[PDB]
Amino acid sequence: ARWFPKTLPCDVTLDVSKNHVIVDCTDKHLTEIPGGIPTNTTNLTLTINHIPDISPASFHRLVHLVEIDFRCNCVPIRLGSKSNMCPRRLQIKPRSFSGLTYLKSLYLDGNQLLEIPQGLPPSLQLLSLEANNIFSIRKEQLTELANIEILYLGQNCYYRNPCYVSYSIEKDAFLNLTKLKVLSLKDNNVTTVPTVLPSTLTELYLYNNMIAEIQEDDFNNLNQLQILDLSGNCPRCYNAPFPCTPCKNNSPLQIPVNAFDALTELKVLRLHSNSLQHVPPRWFKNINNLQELDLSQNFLAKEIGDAKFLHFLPNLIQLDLSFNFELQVYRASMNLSQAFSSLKSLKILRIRGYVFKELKSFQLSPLHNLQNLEVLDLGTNFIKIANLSMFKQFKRLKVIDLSVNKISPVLEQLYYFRYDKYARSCSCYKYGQTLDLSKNSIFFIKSSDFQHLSFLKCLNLSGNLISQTLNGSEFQPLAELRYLDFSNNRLDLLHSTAFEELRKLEVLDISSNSHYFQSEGITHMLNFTKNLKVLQKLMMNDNDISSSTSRTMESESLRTLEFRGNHLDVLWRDGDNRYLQLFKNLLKLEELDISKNSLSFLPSGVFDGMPPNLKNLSLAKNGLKSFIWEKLRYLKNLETLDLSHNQLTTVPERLSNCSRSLKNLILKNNQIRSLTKYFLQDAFQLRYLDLSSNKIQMIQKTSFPENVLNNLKMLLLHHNRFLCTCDAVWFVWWVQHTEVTIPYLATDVTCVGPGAHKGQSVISLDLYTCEL
Amino acid sequence: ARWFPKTLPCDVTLDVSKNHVIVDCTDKHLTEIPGGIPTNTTNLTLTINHIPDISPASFHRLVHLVEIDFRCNCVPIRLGSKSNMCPRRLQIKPRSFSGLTYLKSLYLDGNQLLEIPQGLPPSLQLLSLEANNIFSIRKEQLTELANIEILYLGQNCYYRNPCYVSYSIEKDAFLNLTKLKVLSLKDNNVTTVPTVLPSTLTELYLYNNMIAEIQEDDFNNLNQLQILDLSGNCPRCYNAPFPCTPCKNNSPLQIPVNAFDALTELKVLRLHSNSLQHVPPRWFKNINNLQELDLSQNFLAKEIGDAKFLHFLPNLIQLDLSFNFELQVYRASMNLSQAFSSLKSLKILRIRGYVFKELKSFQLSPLHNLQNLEVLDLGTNFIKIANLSMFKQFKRLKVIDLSVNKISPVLEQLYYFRYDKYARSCSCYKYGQTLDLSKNSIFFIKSSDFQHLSFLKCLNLSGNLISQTLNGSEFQPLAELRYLDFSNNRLDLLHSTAFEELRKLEVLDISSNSHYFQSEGITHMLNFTKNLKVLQKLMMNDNDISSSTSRTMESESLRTLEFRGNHLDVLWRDGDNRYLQLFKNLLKLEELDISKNSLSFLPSGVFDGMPPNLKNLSLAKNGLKSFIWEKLRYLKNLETLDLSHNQLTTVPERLSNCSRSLKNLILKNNQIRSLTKYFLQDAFQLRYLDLSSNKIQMIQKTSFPENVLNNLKMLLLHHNRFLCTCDAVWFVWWVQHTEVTIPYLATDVTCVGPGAHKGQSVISLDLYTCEL
Ligand SMILES: *[C@@H]1O[C@H](CO)[C@@H](O[C@@H]2O[C@H](CO)[C@@H](O)[C@H](O)[C@H]2NC(C)=O)[C@H](O)[C@H]1NC(C)=O
Ligand SMILES: *[C@@H]1O[C@H](CO)[C@@H](O[C@@H]2O[C@H](CO)[C@@H](O)[C@H](O)[C@H]2NC(C)=O)[C@H](O)[C@H]1NC(C)=O
Ligand SMILES: *[C@@H]1O[C@H](CO)[C@@H](O[C@@H]2O[C@H](CO)[C@@H](O)[C@H](O)[C@H]2NC(C)=O)[C@H](O)[C@H]1NC(C)=O
Ligand SMILES: CCOCc1nc2c(N)nc3ccccc3c2n1CC(C)(C)O
Ligand SMILES: CCOCc1nc2c(N)nc3ccccc3c2n1CC(C)(C)O
Ligand SMILES: *[C@@H]1O[C@H](CO)[C@@H](O)[C@H](O)[C@H]1NC(C)=O
Ligand SMILES: *[C@@H]1O[C@H](CO)[C@@H](O)[C@H](O)[C@H]1NC(C)=O
Ligand SMILES: *[C@@H]1O[C@H](CO)[C@@H](O)[C@H](O)[C@H]1NC(C)=O
Ligand SMILES: *[C@@H]1O[C@H](CO)[C@@H](O)[C@H](O)[C@H]1NC(C)=O
Ligand SMILES: *[C@@H]1O[C@H](CO)[C@@H](O)[C@H](O)[C@H]1NC(C)=O
Ligand SMILES: *[C@@H]1O[C@H](CO)[C@@H](O)[C@H](O)[C@H]1NC(C)=O
Ligand SMILES: *[C@@H]1O[C@H](CO)[C@@H](O)[C@H](O)[C@H]1NC(C)=O
Ligand SMILES: *[C@@H]1O[C@H](CO)[C@@H](O)[C@H](O)[C@H]1NC(C)=O
Ligand SMILES: *[C@@H]1O[C@H](CO)[C@@H](O)[C@H](O)[C@H]1NC(C)=O
Ligand SMILES: *[C@@H]1O[C@H](CO)[C@@H](O)[C@H](O)[C@H]1NC(C)=O
Ligand SMILES: *[C@@H]1O[C@H](CO)[C@@H](O)[C@H](O)[C@H]1NC(C)=O
Ligand SMILES: *[C@@H]1O[C@H](CO)[C@@H](O)[C@H](O)[C@H]1NC(C)=O
Repeated sequence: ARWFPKTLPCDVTLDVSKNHVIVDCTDKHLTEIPGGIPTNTTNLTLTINHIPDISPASFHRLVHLVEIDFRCNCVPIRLGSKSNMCPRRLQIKPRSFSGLTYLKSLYLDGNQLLEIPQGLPPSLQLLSLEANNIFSIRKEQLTELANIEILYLGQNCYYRNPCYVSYSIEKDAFLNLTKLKVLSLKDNNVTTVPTVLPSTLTELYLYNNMIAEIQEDDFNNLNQLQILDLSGNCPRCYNAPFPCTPCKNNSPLQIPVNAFDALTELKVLRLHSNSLQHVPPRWFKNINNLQELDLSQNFLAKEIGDAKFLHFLPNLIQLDLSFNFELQVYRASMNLSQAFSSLKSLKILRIRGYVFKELKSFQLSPLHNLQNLEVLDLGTNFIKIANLSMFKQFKRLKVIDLSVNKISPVLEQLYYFRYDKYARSCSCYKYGQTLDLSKNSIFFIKSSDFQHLSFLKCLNLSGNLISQTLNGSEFQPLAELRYLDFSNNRLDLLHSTAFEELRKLEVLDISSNSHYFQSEGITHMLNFTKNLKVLQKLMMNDNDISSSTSRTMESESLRTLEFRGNHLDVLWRDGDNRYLQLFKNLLKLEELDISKNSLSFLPSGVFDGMPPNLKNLSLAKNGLKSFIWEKLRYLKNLETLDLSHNQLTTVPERLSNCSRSLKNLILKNNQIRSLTKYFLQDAFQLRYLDLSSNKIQMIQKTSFPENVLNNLKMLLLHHNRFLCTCDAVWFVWWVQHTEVTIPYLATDVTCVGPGAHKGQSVISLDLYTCEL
Repeated sequence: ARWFPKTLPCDVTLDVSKNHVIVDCTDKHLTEIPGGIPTNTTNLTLTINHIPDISPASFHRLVHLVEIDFRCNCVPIRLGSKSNMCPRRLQIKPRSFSGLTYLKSLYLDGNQLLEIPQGLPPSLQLLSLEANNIFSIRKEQLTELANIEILYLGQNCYYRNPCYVSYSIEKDAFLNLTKLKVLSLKDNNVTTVPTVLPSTLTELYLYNNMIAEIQEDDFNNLNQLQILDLSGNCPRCYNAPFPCTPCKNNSPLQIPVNAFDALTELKVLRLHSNSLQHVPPRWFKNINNLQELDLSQNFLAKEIGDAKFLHFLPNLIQLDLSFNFELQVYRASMNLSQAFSSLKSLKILRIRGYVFKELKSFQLSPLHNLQNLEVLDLGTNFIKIANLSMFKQFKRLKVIDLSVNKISPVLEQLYYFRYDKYARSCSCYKYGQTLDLSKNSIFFIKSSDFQHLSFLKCLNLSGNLISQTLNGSEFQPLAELRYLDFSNNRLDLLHSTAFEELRKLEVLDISSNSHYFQSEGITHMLNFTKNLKVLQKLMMNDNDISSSTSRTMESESLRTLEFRGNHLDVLWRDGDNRYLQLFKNLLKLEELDISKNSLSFLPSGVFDGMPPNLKNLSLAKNGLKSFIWEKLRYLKNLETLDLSHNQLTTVPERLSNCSRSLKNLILKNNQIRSLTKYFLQDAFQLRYLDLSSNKIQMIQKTSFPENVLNNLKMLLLHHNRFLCTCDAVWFVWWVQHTEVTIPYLATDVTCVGPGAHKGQSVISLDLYTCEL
């Protein structure tokens, strides 16, 4: 019990080690900077509110600020919400920041500013002005930034935030910023590389602009540069998901053979979507240290068969040559130059979108002696034919990616095609060697398909066309396999011996194999688990399972079963007792997800039929309208119960008399109108309680004893129907004074009434008239 | 417009032609019979309420009743709701019905009654007592029913409603019911056919019981019998979705060879799930008239190859032999006896679940000269091989059904396996010859697959594995095809010539082909419609479409496009204008469904890009948060606008000023809190307005002018947040007195407040204190 309730609508955190006082008002529907921000505040975040102006009054007392993050209070129209459009650009009055003598970082992105704010203090190292309307950079406006190290100025002139002219940078605008390390002028309608830049630069971002030519002297003095990105100048526009204008005459970005001669420290060079047709070896004459080269989205199909430049790249770790195919050509095979065999240090090679019919072992020979190679990505190639046995020569790899091909007998889903993959907003690999054949056209498998692949630890066959009864013979070579992803196929579980040859299998995913489960009368052996002696996790979600020939699933090893998106309602049809012990003999089961099974009620017998060590149970999203809480007594190890998104109207009379073990109880999104008188009495093991999005009007102390409440890690109460009368005096006082974490106090823990108090936050509620 | 507002919570309808006054109180959450039921009431329905008793008071004034339907006021526990269980059986006091001199039909199903109710009037023709607890029938209890024609007594003793003993029927119980035509004793735990039954019977239902044997004289005197159902006596229990006990020693229902000799009028004989191994021809010696025979779910696999009995069935119209397979046998081929060729009158033949590998032309030769044959169903057979050309000999058929097989180069989904398909609760065929290959394993198609099939009007390929670029060559022989269902495949629309060879195609479904639309960078030609010159309807739902190589779809014929479940939000990304005319050149488009496209706002240009004759537009389920109503002015022929299930908060100031053509406006399930002052002023075209499930508090007269309300066919206002204060005087009076059709007045047009009035129906609201 606090003496001084916190009324500030911001989260406040103390890191006493670094003398930091962190005040986070992100997304609090503020129209002004709140009063009462601590005087010792060092980090203030006001991102995503609607504060229309800054003034000397804004940060007057806050002389210790090292960081102000004031992003996105007035976002450009095409980037922002159309339902609450910002009426007018952010107004910054003079002298708003000059008193902030300690200020090291100022983020003003996304405020529709017209100029670089002046009057900035000389302590400043980082200034961020992305997604404003600043499209002319003048030396005079940069004087104030003598000590600046990091300067983000991109996204001020592009299709989502147009300025309708070419960007302008004055000659030498940046040269006297003698500490400047990082400069980003991406997405800006820039026409030439600005010169001369300070020789202190380590990173220069010039991507997504209109630079048609690099001058031979553009990067001459940049002997500390580590990252250079020039991508998206003369873009390759085929199937671009954004408005795309190529350089005329089908020209590439014109880079002189000596343009990079000064860049002795360069580790990263990105030349994505520059419409390049050749890669001159001479580019790399004085760069020995290069680690990452991106040449995706050019027209380098022919060059890949020649590629003399690779002889200059013995320290390269990553090479990307994806999407270099020649339009309207479907090549017979892949032609990799012998020069690839020079890439001594290569760990990652990506060649998506080369677009060819047949992959053959001899085509990968240039890679045979790359000892460090960990990832080979040949996805999205429309490969029809590939003998998988070729990968016996690639046992050292971590991931072989043939995803999205047409074979028959982790990068973001948008990655190569998106406009700016580093734009800022307001998995089985860890098991060992992985062969990813997801999203192919495999319709039938047999043992011989996997000959010589016994070293594989993860096989991903998700999203193939496999419509086959498995009998234990199809995967015989895969003696080491620990993870099989068989999701999104048409498994037919006619035989209980399915998968038994995978003797080291720990995780099996057969989710989204609903096809044979959808048609009446068909045999399904759900007892196939018995044979899998180290199986830890089974996923069988979204299989629409409503019938089973076997009555029990069996396993001595299984710990986790996901059974979401089935029809246990039909299996457990009231009057039919036959499947009430379906999961009972999964003796080591700790986690069971039976959400989304249309269970509007639970027949008696379900809880008695649960296996004895069940710890985490989800019954979410079932339309459940009633629930006999007493039956939780059968679940002696139960720690997490998820009943979210149902239609429950009551809680147990005594949660302690239903379950002694329960730590996490999730009742969000139900129809609960009141709590029982002694609901939480003596529930000392309770740690997490979600009652949000219900219809609760009143809570009294008997239901919510203080010796239970003060031990919760989290208590969620938001989006209820609290009635703020004199009867609510205890709850209101308790909420205002507690240290228990209750999220959304500042925003969605609100009185609905009476009258005067409607829409008011309970945190701000003054009930003195109740005590007169 | 009314002087006497209707307060009765039942719908009341007049059919003056048959002198009927129909009062329907179905599902009105009634706990008593309401007062004020009209004295002239002829049909009274009180089904699905919680009225706990009937007495002389119940129907006292209602002397003209011809029908009382009082079903399901206390349903058996396993059949009923578990959230509102019925506490005690319905109580009927003496003399409750004897005054109802005209009563012809009494339904008392599903009330947990213990006996046949006595004191019934002699006018009664139909009595229904299904799903009660009456399991002993005595002659004495039936004397009141001298005039009874129809008697339903089933579902009184079975697994969903157990009685724990065998059913008992006294000897000759029914014999003196000399007008009895229809008797149903299904689902009753009956052990013998009751005898002697009255010779006036036309239909006898004895299915789902424990009859082990028919005696030779059980049906001797039933010379008027038309329908006999003995199914589910000695059931075939393999994969039964209900608890199933077979007769011992695998015995069939034992039927003597002469058991049916008296049944000269018999038209329908159902012997489903009787575990039959033979069908003696002698059964049918004296039945010439038989039209329908069901022999599904027996063990007749061998008999189908012999089938001498078919020689006695020259008038049979329908024959069902589905699910006769031998357990654990997968036959090479199907062996139909030559005797099938004697089925001169046959229209429908179903043989699902025979379970065989290969279908060959010669196997169907016994059917070649059945001239009347219209439907051939060989679904659910696990057929792997079938030359589709064989169906050139079957051009006279209406439907050829090979659904749910494994072929590679309309009955309810539960039908053959369900317990009782006639249990009572409380498509392209019309285009002509149909070949249904849905739910097969076809992975690649070519022209020659359809050789000799040019007569087909509808082809169903839904749910195959077709992952192929189509180029206009794959369907060349299908010259007459009007409907292609290509849904649930993996169409790759690389070429705009896809489907062009289907020159007569009127409807194309390519819904749920999302696979190639889900991976970035892939080419997709949505302009493939240009070539299809009679195409009327295109469905491309749930394709996840977020990119297109072509900018415009084109067609001179298309009238209906379904484009639901895509990502128009990504295609029309704010700042990208390229796809704003995607639909503009569908010049004859009248119907466009762009629901479920994540459209949280509509970019400007969308409405100007719509084609000119658009009449019906759905933007439902988009998360729409704002809407510029004025843009509706571009849609000059707009008649239906569906904006349901969005997050709109306001209506236009003047709908008339946004659209002159709009007739139907659907705003249900939005967040509207108030209407604009003059919302409907001069909206003379408006005919239908749905404002249900919003948050409206008050409506005043200005918003709703009488000269618009007078032309409304329907105005939906239920599930709002009406505040019943003195400011609501107009709305409350208007609702009570209007003739405009407003559904759910009895149930869901309710005050939320203030206090006293909470949960009260507005129809019942008395505001006299406002006028004092
Ligand atoms: C508070 O503000 C300071 C100043 O911007 C932040 O300091 C940065 O912290 C990380 C450590 O995780 C470093 O790698 C950066 O280089 C630091 N920058 C400077 C300029 O000191 C600090 O992280 C902020 N803390 C918050 C918001 O919690
Ligand atoms: C990028 O700069 C160009 C000019 O280099 C802008 O193009 C001009 O736009 C105006 C108004 O749209 C036209 O009337 C001029 O004719 C254009 N000039 C040229 C030379 O193209 C372009 O809009 C700028 N891009 C962005 C996104 O703001
Ligand atoms: C159908 O009738 C049989 C009796 O013919 C019922 O089975 C008996 O049930 C009692 C109580 O469960 C048992 O003690 C007897 O052993 C059973 N007898 C036999 C012969 O099986 C059965 O309960 C009835 N079915 C239903 C659905 O009520
Ligand atoms: C009407 C079918 O009844 C059971 C059944 N289930 C399957 C099944 N899940 N898959 C099958 C695959 C090939 C052949 C037969 C079957 C099969 N069958 C047929 C059977 C002979 C029993 O295997
Ligand atoms: C990275 C791929 O970009 C374009 C494309 N789209 C498809 C497509 N939808 N399907 C294909 C099928 C076979 C071979 C090539 C393609 C193909 N291709 C390759 C192309 C050469 C244009 O045909
Ligand atoms: C591979 O590519 C190079 C292009 O420089 C070409 O000279 C060579 O003939 C090609 N080999 C094959 C097998 O196509
Ligand atoms: C696949 O490659 C292996 C050699 O690693 C060989 O045994 C096998 O015969 C090849 N398969 C086919 C189908 O050519
Ligand atoms: C397998 O590939 C699919 C589809 O590409 C992906 O979503 C899935 O997570 C992968 N599976 C595993 C286990 O990594
Ligand atoms: C499993 O199927 C394969 C053919 O795909 C066959 O070789 C084998 O005999 C089958 N195994 C058993 C145990 O029946
Ligand atoms: C699985 O299902 C049933 C018993 O419930 C039986 O037909 C089959 O032999 C069983 N197989 C295993 C591995 O338990
Ligand atoms: C009214 O009851 C009579 C007699 O049962 C019946 O024939 C008629 O269909 C009923 N009408 C309606 C509308 O339910
Ligand atoms: C098919 O079936 C019957 C078995 O009932 C057998 O007598 C007959 O010879 C078989 N005929 C053919 C053509 O296989
Ligand atoms: C299918 O049968 C037809 C005769 O109707 C014949 O032309 C064709 O050869 C058969 N096709 C195949 C692939 O066997
Ligand atoms: C085609 O078959 C599927 C069932 O497999 C069914 O859902 C669909 O409605 C049928 N299509 C048509 C046009 O009848
Ligand atoms: C279309 O595809 C078929 C078979 O794949 C082939 O016969 C034909 O060459 C193709 N037509 C065109 C115009 O490419
Ligand atoms: C479809 O789209 C592209 C232009 O994006 C064009 O090449 C192609 O010929 C068009 N086809 C038709 C049938 O209009
Ligand atoms: C909307 O109302 C104004 C004022 O009456 C009128 O001038 C304007 O033309 C109207 N527009 C339409 C489309 O009716």
